[PDB]
Amino acid sequence: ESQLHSNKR
Amino acid sequence: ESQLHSNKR
Ligand SMILES: [Cl-]
Repeated sequence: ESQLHSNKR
Repeated sequence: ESQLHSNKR
């Protein structure tokens, strides 16, 4: 998982 | 799953 996605989630 | 998320995926 990307950091970007982790921040969105 | 949201429709938006389905569409991004
Ligand atoms: Cl997004």
